[PDB]
Formats: sequence, structure tokens, C-alpha cells
Amino acid sequence: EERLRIAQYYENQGIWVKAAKHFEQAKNPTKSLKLYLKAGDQYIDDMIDLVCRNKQQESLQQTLLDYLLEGEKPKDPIYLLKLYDKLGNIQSLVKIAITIASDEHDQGNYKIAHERLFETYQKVKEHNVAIPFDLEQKLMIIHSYILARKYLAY
Repeated sequence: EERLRIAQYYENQGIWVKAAKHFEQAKNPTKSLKLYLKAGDQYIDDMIDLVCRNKQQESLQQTLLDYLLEGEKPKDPIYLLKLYDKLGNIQSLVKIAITIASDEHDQGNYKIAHERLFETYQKVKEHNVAIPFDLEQKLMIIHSYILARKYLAY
């Protein structure tokens, strides 16, 4: 009942790492997302838990996505993909995964691209959504190249 005063007086003490998390437990999703916007990348997972806890609001996920779109340079795709999957949209998952896998394929890392495409294929299969043709075609081509290399090794 008295969360807001505790959070305010704790923020007035000069610290802002634990008071920001307290604003989350203050039954104030707006303040929660507003302060979590300025937090780090490692804290994002916790906000995803908040998405599991406060499904009424829709601005938190949108603004987290907006802040992470232009955040620094491209990062580990699987983190963004799993957080979008927890959000519940798989088409953007396939799109981003295909983009990153194509980048790796052009860089020459066929194994990493194949692994990421297989992971995306399995994730799509779990959600019972029809597998996009481009994803399957790229996975088949890379798998065929890997099999050809393995058979040439024999």
C-alpha cells in the first residue's frame, strides 16, 4: 500500500539501481517501463517477466522494441528472437532469423547459419505455424552443402 513513498525516499538517497526495481513492484507498470527503458541490456529479461505479469499494457513491449532497434550495433539475435517469441509474434522471428543467417552464410559461417535456421525451424514447428518457404529452402541448401562436404570427406 505504501510502495510509492518507499521508492521515492530510496531514490532520494542517490541510488537508482534497486529503487527502479522497486517501482516495478509498486503496482505502477507505467513507471516500471519508463525506468526500465533507461536500464541496461541484461535487465531486459526481467522486463520480459513483467510482460508475463502485466499483459494489460502494450506500450512496454513496443517501447522496449523501439529502444533495442537502434541500440548500439547488432547483437546476439537469439536473445531478441526469444523475447519476441515470449511476446507472441513468429513472422518477425522468421524474418530476423533469416536475415542473420544470410549474413552468416555470406560471411562463410555455414555451420552457425545452419544451426540458427534449424533452431528457427523447430521454434516455428512448436508454434504450429506453416513453415515459410524461404526458411526451408535456405536450410535445405545449407544442409545439402554440409552433406556434400561430409560425403566428400569420406
